[PDB]
Amino acid sequence: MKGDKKVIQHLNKILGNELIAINQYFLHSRMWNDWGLKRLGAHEYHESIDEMKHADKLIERILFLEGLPNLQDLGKLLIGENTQEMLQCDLNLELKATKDLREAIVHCEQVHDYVSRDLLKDILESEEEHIDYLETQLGLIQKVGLENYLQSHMH
Amino acid sequence: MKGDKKVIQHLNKILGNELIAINQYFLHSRMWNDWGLKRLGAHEYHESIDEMKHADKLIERILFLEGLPNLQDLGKLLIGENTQEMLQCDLNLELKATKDLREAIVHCEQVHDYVSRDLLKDILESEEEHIDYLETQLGLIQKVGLENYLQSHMH
Amino acid sequence: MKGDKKVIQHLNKILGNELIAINQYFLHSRMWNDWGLKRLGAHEYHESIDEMKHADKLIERILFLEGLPNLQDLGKLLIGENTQEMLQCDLNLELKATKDLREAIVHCEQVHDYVSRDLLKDILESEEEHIDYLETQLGLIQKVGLENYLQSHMH
Amino acid sequence: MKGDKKVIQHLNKILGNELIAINQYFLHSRMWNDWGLKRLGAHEYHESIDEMKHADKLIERILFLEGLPNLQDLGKLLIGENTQEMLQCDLNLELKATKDLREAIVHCEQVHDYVSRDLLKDILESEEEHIDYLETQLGLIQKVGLENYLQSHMH
Amino acid sequence: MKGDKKVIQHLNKILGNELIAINQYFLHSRMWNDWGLKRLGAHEYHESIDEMKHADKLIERILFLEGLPNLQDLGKLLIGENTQEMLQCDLNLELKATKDLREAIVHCEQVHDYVSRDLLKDILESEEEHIDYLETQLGLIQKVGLENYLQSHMH
Amino acid sequence: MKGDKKVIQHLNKILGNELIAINQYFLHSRMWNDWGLKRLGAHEYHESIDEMKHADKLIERILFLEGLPNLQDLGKLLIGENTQEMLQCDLNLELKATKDLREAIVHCEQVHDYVSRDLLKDILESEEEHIDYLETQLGLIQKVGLENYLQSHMH
Amino acid sequence: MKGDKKVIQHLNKILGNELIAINQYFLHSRMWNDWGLKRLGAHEYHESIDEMKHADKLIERILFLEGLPNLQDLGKLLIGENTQEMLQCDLNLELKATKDLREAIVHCEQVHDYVSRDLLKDILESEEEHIDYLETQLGLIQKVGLENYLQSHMH
Ligand code: HEM
Ligand code: HEM
Ligand code: HEM
Ligand code: HEM
Ligand SMILES: O=C1NC(=O)c2c(NCCCc3ccccc3O)cccc21
Ligand SMILES: O=C1NC(=O)c2c(NCCCc3ccccc3O)cccc21
Ligand SMILES: O=C1NC(=O)c2c(NCCCc3ccccc3O)cccc21
Ligand SMILES: O=C1NC(=O)c2c(NCCCc3ccccc3O)cccc21
Ligand SMILES: O=C1NC(=O)c2c(NCCCc3ccccc3O)cccc21
Ligand SMILES: O=C1NC(=O)c2c(NCCCc3ccccc3O)cccc21
Ligand SMILES: [K+]
Repeated sequence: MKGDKKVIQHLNKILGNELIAINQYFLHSRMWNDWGLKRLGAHEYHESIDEMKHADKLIERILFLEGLPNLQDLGKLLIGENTQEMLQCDLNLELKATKDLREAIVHCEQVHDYVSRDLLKDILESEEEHIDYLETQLGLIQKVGLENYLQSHMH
Repeated sequence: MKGDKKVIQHLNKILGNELIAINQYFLHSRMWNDWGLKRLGAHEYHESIDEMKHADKLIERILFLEGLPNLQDLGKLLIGENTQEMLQCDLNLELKATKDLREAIVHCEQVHDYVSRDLLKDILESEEEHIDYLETQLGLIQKVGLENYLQSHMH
Repeated sequence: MKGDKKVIQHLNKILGNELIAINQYFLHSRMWNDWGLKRLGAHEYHESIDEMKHADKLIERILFLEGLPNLQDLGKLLIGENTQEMLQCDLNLELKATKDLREAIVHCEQVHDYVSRDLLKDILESEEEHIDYLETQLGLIQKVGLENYLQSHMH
Repeated sequence: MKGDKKVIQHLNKILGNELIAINQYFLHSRMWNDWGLKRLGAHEYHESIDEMKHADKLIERILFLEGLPNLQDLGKLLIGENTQEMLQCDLNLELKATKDLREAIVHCEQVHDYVSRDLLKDILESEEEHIDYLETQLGLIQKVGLENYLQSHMH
Repeated sequence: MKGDKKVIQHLNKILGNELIAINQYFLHSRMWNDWGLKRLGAHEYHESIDEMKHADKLIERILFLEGLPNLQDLGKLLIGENTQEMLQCDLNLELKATKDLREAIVHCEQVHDYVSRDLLKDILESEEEHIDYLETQLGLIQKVGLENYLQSHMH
Repeated sequence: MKGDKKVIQHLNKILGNELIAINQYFLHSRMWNDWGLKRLGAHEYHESIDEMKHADKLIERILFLEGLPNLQDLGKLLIGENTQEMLQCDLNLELKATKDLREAIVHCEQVHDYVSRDLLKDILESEEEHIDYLETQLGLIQKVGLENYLQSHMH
Repeated sequence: MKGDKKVIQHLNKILGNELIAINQYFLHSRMWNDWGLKRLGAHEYHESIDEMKHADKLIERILFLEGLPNLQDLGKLLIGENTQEMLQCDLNLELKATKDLREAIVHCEQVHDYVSRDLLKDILESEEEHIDYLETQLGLIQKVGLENYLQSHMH
């Protein structure tokens, strides 16, 4: 079904953000696992899987709308060097992601692509849940101290 | 069954205390959850539900006694701004509630409303267990330190 | 995540409506139970629980958006003196509630808070289901007679 | 298998009657549900489902006989404005339907299309069962009074 | 609940489209079954059932909004004379249906009938899935050849 | 219970047709199996069994009517040399059979042997279902091509 | 555990190949699903998952050897425009990948990193199995014809 060209461009921009997030979260996960922080490793793994599922739905929607999904261009990974920085890098990426998602919904609404809007709204709900998780972790570090925070994410 | 007017007023006062406690504990629970202190959030949720059940029984007794249950007037909620203050706020509320319960039981005994007395005694037992919980948490904060106390209430 | 100040104000207004509804439906429920109209009592009890669940979600969303949920201010309960009046009072509250939901949805849409909009839309769907129920009961009283209507809600 | 042209014309007339009945009964069902008369709504829904199944068998038979099933022409729906009129409108439609079935069976017999006759006989048995139901409901309204009758069909 | 008069007109227009699709898809299904293409027949039967379920939700919404559901007027069925034409007739119908759905959603949004919008968005999601199915089938006929395509839909 | 002489002659003519069809379908079944077209062979096998059960019911009715069932005379088997001819030979036989069934039913009706008519009507229904199967297979061969048709009947 | 610098460079080169393959196979899979070739889509999906699992193990080994896994640099995807091209693009990519694997194994052997060698050998076995699958599919296209090959991958 021939989709709106700018919708397809917005979907490819969202897709591009998810592809960054897939790799950043996967690498952060395996770093935390290598350091023995396996509760962080596992949670971050599940965050990377969630982004994979979002990218899948985006690819499927783009193809249905008769566009070409861009899996070639990978933007800049934000990789931290310690736990606090890694959480903050994930948070910075998610804040960029939700900004782009909102702008994409505005345009879907304007050209009456209500099904694409519903898909992006669902993704936005998942990203806002990730932001909640990230902000909460960063706050816990301040409340319990870094050493306790890390201790609590070993097992 | 026509109840004693002053018994009904005592029951409405106790109901009023429960209505404050329902909201105060519910808000505290959701604050703790938002901060990632989910074991405190879950416990405080169950405290709120318990107050809801007490309020239900008070409403039912008042109606049986042909009074009007007062769900309109809501007293002052005592909301803390950190874990220590929230616990102390709950405790201050509970100490007021048990003082009022004792006065109501005296009156029920004087007018021979022994069934209303039995209900209030059951509520008093629940409120004293809540006091025990609260005093114990505040004491644990002193024994293990605040960071450890919060750490133990994350998951 | 820093939410829009006016969205938070709208969410607190919706929450305020739910807090009224909780108490009004709960009292109407216990009145109907006291009168032996237990099917009305049971249905109104479940209406009150539904509003409790909506209030919970509103409170959680407000805190996530870094606002303060208002559980202190309780508006005017509309309590009837007989079954017909009680249902109409519920219906009057629900019509106020849905007007406020529609205005809050408008504002969420305009600041691109599409997750808050989706939550409010779900709550609006529940409120229109309650309106349907309430309108239908009032119509049934006219079709079958008050004595039959009440008879069918004894057990 | 090449069927008798006039048989196919009869079958399309019966089909036309079923198509009216599908819509008439389905609308009556949903009107009754909207009014809170859900037992009436459920029974009328099952009547609509029955006509749908008859229409299916007629379409299949017409196609086997190398005719064209007519699903384009929809005759006049008879919609009541109250329970009594709706039942009478169903009954009036059924009495026309059984007259057309009898005339179709006469013709199937004359041209030795014994299988089409057997199908129509089965449909006629169903329509007579519906006539029994409808006459019985209209009689019950007289024996128990409209208010009781409707009361008995709320749940 | 007093609905917007123009929302109700839109809902009756969408319902009119569903009524056409019910009949068109049911006839196509029984044509394919008669021809021995039972996988197509079964798939098209389920499409017809999906439209029946949409029509039901539309009728119920219109009645709740205090409008009259129009089941009397039936627009033009697009019936093909071979498999390729039947799929293209279905696709042409669906493209008109989704155009009308978008226009209806615009109006629901403008008068704040967000529940009607939600129902129409769900239907649109179902219709776009049907468009995907149909476009894919017509593409497969080109890729594998008509003879193979029909072979794969016999059993 | 002594039957009408000419009814018994009709039943014996029908029985004679069924005896031809038993052997013709059984041989066709085993030819297809020998050729590796086992799905055709299995379906034709079940057609032969169907005719065996019809013959059984005819034999039992003739004996009950105190006639002698003719299992001695076997008319001409129509054996094809390839799939299309075999199906056409089956169809030609079925069309003679249904013509004979119709004449027999006319006579049963004239002499008021309604039970024999009902048995012949049931057999006629099965024979018209076989005609449908055969016409449909001949149509599929045209639509998917003989090679694909046979391919789909190998396993 | 401090790894050989050149081993880690080899491991990142193999990882880069896996990252290309993940994306190329995932897109090919979703292209085939969009075209209705679901069996090709599902098989290609499992190939993409396989490469994801290989990339994970390489990431984990690089980190253990105290190197930095390179998830930032993504080489050129080879995307076909039809089924034959897509299979040949996959095969071209696999043949480059196995050449790189062989060179990395040579170097692991020379510096006695026998566990890295074993990991790469396991990956090489999986890639040779993919080469087997792809060569076989391309030959089947020649043996059964493209239309039959695609027909067999519809369901
Ligand atoms: C750095 C790149 C990637 C890595 C290391 C990776 C890793 C993984 C792993 C380890 C799994 C679990 C497989 C299993 O054991 O079942 C997985 C699943 C999955 N991946 Fe990826 N992946 C990557 C990129 C992608 C991309 C780009 C996509 C889509 C565009 C994607 C889509 C999926 C899907 C749909 C699943 C299945 C999730 C489920 O339903 O369980 N992945 N991935
Ligand atoms: C008059 C004030 C209230 C009364 C009498 C009341 C009463 C009740 C009762 C009797 C229950 C059932 C508990 C059980 O399982 O035994 C309940 C459940 C619940 N209440 Fe309340 N409640 C009140 C106010 C509130 C408020 C203000 C909130 C939220 C802000 C709330 C949130 C909940 C929730 C989330 C549940 C459980 C729902 C579920 O289990 O699905 N309640 N309430
Ligand atoms: C106003 C038009 C119609 C409406 C609103 C409608 C509605 C429905 C609904 C709600 C169902 C139940 C679906 C389920 O839960 O599985 C159904 C089933 C069905 N419909 Fe319709 N329908 C309509 C017209 C038709 C027509 C014209 C036909 C055939 C000519 C038809 C044939 C069927 C059949 C065969 C079933 C399956 C019943 C069963 O075996 O359970 N319908 N319909
Ligand atoms: C060429 C002549 C015939 C052949 C090759 C034949 C073959 C068969 C076969 C292979 C079976 C299945 C047996 C089993 O269950 O293992 C069967 C069943 C049967 N046959 Fe025949 N048959 C022939 C003629 C007849 C005749 C002339 C009659 C009656 C007049 C007859 C009546 C039956 C019946 C009643 C069954 C049982 C079917 C059931 O109810 O499952 N058959 N036959
Ligand atoms: O990342 C990428 N996404 C793409 O679509 C792509 C390429 N496309 C070639 C045409 C793919 C195509 C052809 C026909 C029909 C539908 C189709 O989808 C090439 C390189 C990299 C990328
Ligand atoms: O918080 C409140 N509690 C109440 O009872 C109430 C009101 N009463 C109206 C008559 C309640 C009533 C009428 C008839 C028989 C028994 C009854 O119990 C009004 C406003 C607020 C409140
Ligand atoms: O309601 C309707 N019923 C119909 O058959 C019909 C139409 N016919 C197209 C030819 C259907 C057909 C074509 C070829 C072979 C066998 C066939 O069966 C057109 C419009 C409306 C209707
Ligand atoms: O297709 C049709 N849809 C309709 O509603 C209709 C008719 N209406 C009669 C009054 C329906 C009605 C009456 C009282 C209360 C509520 C009501 O809803 C007449 C003919 C055809 C149609
Ligand atoms: O197919 C057959 N059915 C039978 O009943 C039958 C036979 N019966 C012996 C009675 C012989 C008989 C009875 C009445 C009148 C004339 C007669 O010559 C013998 C061979 C074949 C068949
Ligand atoms: O694709 C990439 N792979 C990487 O490692 C990487 C970056 N490294 C930051 C340091 C990660 C690190 C820090 C301390 C200790 C061990 C560590 O492992 C930066 C950008 C992109 C990439
Ligand atoms: K083939």
